[PDB]
Amino acid sequence: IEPFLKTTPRPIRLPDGPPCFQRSKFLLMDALKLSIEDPSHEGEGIPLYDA
Amino acid sequence: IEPFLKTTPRPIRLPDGPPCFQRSKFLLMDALKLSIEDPSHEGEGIPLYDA
Repeated sequence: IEPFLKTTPRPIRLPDGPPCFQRSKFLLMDALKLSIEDPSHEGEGIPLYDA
Repeated sequence: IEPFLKTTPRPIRLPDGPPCFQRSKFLLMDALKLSIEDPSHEGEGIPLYDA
């Protein structure tokens, strides 16, 4: 055994190399949405036509 | 000539026979309308689907 001392754990070094790049299937902050402006309640829609 | 006197013109006699019957292409007082409840302004509709 050893004393897992206060000053012992060094800061974990992150890898270095090229910059990290996004891989999400859909962007998250920069996206925006073209509203429909509140259709009726009985009118169902096959989604293409609403789009 | 003759004097078209005040008392001369008898009341025109309407014909007599069976009762008069409607022939309009669409009834007029008794009809009613199933509303759509105010759709949007951009959504055009081929009329069957609105009906």
